Amino acid sequence: RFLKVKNWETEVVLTDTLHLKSTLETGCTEYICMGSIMHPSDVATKDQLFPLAKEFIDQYYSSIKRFGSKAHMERLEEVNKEIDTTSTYQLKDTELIYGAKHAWRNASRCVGRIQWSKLQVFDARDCTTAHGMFNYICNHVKYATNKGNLRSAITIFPQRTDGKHDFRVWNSQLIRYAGYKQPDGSTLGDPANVQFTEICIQQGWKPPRGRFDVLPLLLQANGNDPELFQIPPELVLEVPIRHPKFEWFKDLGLKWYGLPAVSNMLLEIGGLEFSACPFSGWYMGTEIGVRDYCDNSRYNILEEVAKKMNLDMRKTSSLWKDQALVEINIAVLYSFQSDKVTIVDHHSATESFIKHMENEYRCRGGCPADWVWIVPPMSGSITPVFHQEMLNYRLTPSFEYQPDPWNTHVWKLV
Amino acid sequence: FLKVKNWETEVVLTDTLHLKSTLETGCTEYICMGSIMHPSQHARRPEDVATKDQLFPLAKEFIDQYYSSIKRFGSKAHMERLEEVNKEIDTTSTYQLKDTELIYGAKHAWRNASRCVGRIQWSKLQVFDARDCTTAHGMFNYICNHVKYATNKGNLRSAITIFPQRTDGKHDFRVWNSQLIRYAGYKQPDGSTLGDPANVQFTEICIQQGWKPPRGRFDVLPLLLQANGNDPELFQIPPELVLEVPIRHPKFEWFKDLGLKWYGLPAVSNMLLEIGGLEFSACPFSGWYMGTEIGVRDYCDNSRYNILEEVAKKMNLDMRKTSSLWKDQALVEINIAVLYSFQSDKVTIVDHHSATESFIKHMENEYRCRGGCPADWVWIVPPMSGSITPVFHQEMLNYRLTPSFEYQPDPWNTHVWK
Ligand code: HEM
Ligand code: HEM
Ligand SMILES: CNCc1cc(Cl)cc(-c2cc(C)cc(N)n2)c1
Ligand SMILES: CNCc1cc(Cl)cc(-c2cc(C)cc(N)n2)c1
Ligand SMILES: C[C@H](O)[C@H](O)[C@H]1CNc2nc(N)[nH]c(=O)c2N1
Ligand SMILES: C[C@H](O)[C@H](O)[C@H]1CNc2nc(N)[nH]c(=O)c2N1
Ligand SMILES: [Zn+2]
Repeated sequence: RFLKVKNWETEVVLTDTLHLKSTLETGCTEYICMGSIMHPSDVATKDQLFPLAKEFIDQYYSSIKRFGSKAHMERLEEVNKEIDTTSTYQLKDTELIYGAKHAWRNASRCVGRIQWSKLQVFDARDCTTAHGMFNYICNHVKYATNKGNLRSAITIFPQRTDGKHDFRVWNSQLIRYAGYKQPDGSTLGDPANVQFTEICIQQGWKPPRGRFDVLPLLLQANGNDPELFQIPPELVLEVPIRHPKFEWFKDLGLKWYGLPAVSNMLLEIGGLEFSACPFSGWYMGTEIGVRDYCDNSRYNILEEVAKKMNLDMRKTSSLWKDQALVEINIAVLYSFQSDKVTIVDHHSATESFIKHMENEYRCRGGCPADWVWIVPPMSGSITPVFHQEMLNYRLTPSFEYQPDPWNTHVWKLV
Repeated sequence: FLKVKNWETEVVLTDTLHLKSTLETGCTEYICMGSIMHPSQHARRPEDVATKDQLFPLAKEFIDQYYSSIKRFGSKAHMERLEEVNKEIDTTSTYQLKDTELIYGAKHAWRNASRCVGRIQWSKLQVFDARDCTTAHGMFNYICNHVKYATNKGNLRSAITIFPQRTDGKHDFRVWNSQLIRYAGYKQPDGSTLGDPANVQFTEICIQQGWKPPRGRFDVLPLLLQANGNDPELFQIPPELVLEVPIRHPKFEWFKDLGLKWYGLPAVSNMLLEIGGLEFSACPFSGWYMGTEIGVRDYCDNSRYNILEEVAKKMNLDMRKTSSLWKDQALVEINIAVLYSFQSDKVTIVDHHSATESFIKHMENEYRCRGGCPADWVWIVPPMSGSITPVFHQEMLNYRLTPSFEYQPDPWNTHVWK
């Protein structure tokens, strides 16, 4: 079978055969679509692991044009021995690199995947303690930041065993700003991080209580209680936000960090689960300018910017929010570019994604894509992805969500 | 039961209405087709004149639903109605709706339209019964009355006009226009396009049918009307019935020199209304605009009027690189002008902030009284400034309830001319 997707702007039609490889569920049924549900739908047994491992080893040997080779058959035999004797198995370095790159390639919600094959993979599977994790993460940050010429990277800590010895980075990103609830109901800093900030403070962090305090790392090795570490400040690259035309914009006191580094997801490769796998790229400007700065639940700066713009805020139909939103996003891009910190605007990023998508259809037979996430949160229809039909399905290796660790960890101290 | 969450407010709604869904969405548990324009060809009755065992179950389902809606399930009138529909199908292979059922069906087709952000208004719909029409001249009369009623000198009123249902598929009533009022598009000698590029093909059909085009940028197209399966006929809508808004900007005095205008009445005329197995192939309906339909899509789509270049030039923006966001900046100004112009001329219009807020309220109402509200996030979220509207943060479930509005093929792809 085949499925066709059409671009209603260009009338290009692409044919998807890759969807026949789909494994896990989307969340939809034949009579209900759940495409706008954010999170739809203890550890694998010996019998469950065998076919998952085979499927992955088969796809790896096919990608390197060695399917059916003597090395392919011996790897399957070796993997089967380990599952039989140890209830798990260990990836080769080549397989780990392949798996991590393809999990990115398969991330239907990621607009930056034209870069998927250029990923630096740091193997941290020899790590045993939270101090070791800190070292690996510091090296990752320094490598990826590269004095502003950002480089994509992932660091992979030991896989889950019995579920009682998980490695976890408790932070949602490696670098984020604290949030502090005030007695009067206001919030200082980032409201999204209020709960995690409370956890850090309880664990002994002495907070500066400012608007842009970089959070400490909360690292868990081998199922033990997590431990606090301060990222060396010289490793944290930040960009002060100014505007090319409004001299008053710098007086807002805004800044942001250069390195987006997601640290709470799970990497699944051949049935193995890597619960600590922080990965990083570079920003699309709207992530900061639209969501981080203008979500009502985040820094929520629309009103202040519109005030300083002298906009008429008495009625929605003046589009004062829309006008301020654009200027904020001009400032974000101008500031990063001025400081020579890698960033991509939503027009360039979506254009490249269409190129990537078309390439993937030609060479791979498809490209799973989540329109709801791919379309940028402003100016949707003036980007080419708005007009692009997409098919969403789940391929493995994959990045997956997992519960926040504070909701499942059983503590040990005192 | 299924839950949807709003990630801004943390409001959670619980959906049970989806248990009544009738048609496939196109998705499976392994593939989601939520961004496909036409994901499914699943129809409730086959291509044309159904046999009795194909039509009667659908009729019974709808009559059951209607008599349930008025607390008369199993009543004397319900059972007589079933026997009456049974005889009509036995003797004519179809049946005729009562006026009350027709009004109920049209309002519930709107209520069930998962792509429509305007549905808080669903029960305020004026229904014009045009099922006695026999000629394209009569269709023109019905459509003119609809336009005048709905326009109401700028105080727009929602309305639908319903022409005779399909019988054998050879006697179809069709409005060939996609909307009752649209602008012509013309292929220019050098290769460019004058007017609306979306309508170039339809414009050519009209010209080929004898229409004399004034060949400007905003020429209101004639009506191309098909009655009882015959060849379609051209009619000029009386210009005094076509309300238009010249577009100006509250700050930029040069904006009016761009020479832009638009019409006030959005009137979809190419969809099919499906009620109890009956297919009404000509059912023009109209409401009022959300400003982004004109200011974002009509004006700024690359394959429509494509005016971003012009506007940004007059604003003296840096058009050298995408990262200056000159497209985004001009886009906001255009949408400010559209709203300011309609409002200045007292022509009903809603902005995307007010419309999306109203739709969230409508969802909550529907979950409270009906147990659900089918909604297509991809269509409901406006095409600019998405995440600063509340619908962006609202999870939605999409499913297909009947009665409904459906797409149908363009008639020039199927009509065998006489
Ligand atoms: C290289 C530059 C990159 C850019 C410009 C980019 C861009 C983006 C954007 C804008 C999002 C949506 C984020 C949000 O709305 O919260 C996203 C999501 C995502 N990115 Fe990429 N990304 C990049 C690199 C990467 C890398 C290196 C990886 C992994 C190795 C990755 C994996 C993901 C995943 C898994 C998601 C979706 C997470 C989910 O399902 O919630 N991205 N990306
Ligand atoms: C009263 C004011 C109304 C407003 C503000 C409104 C708003 C909208 C908007 C913005 C769209 C998306 C249009 C597009 O992107 O092409 C839409 C679609 C739609 N509307 Fe409404 N609408 C209104 C009234 C109505 C009425 C009276 C009906 C039918 C009786 C209706 C039925 C539909 C349908 C079926 C669609 C989907 C069309 C498709 O799938 O192509 N609407 N509406
Ligand atoms: C939207 N800001 C927070 C956020 C959330 C998520 Cl789920 C992913 C990313 C993300 C990840 C990578 C590797 C690059 C990039 N540009 N963004 C950022
Ligand atoms: C998007 N502009 C063209 C267009 C296309 C479609 Cl499919 C529907 C509507 C539409 C229909 C009604 C009744 C009200 C309204 N505001 N828009 C307009
Ligand atoms: C409810 C809806 O699915 C949710 O708000 C989504 C919409 N699209 C998104 N798209 C991106 N890139 N990031 C997001 O967080 C979201 N949120
Ligand atoms: C491919 C995609 O589904 C298509 O471009 C859709 C996106 N969302 C839309 N939303 C509305 N309201 N109207 C549209 O025409 C579209 N087009
Ligand atoms: Zn779906």
